[PDB]
Amino acid sequence: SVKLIESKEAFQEALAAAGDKLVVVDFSATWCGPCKMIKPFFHSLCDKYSNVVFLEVDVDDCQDVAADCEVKCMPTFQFYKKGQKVGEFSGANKEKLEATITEFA
Repeated sequence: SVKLIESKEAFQEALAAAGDKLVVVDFSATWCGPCKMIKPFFHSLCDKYSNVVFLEVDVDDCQDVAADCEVKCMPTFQFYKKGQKVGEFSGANKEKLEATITEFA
């Protein structure tokens, strides 16, 4: 139910198509421990909020988008609403993730 983004073009189509729904983006890597830690939680949120769009960007596979989005630590979560980045943080922080969704869902 999380949409896996595999190019820049795909990233941009997903943002447009969200309308004015919150978009939560997990910039992740399969090898990275905090990424493994939070992934079940992130999927479960996807189920909990049907009004919110959940995307995942594999930084190893999607290096261009990682660069464009100024990622340096994983996981990084970015939050978009009307194409605008309304929030961002890094770390497997469940409180912050849910705090930010609460703020803009």
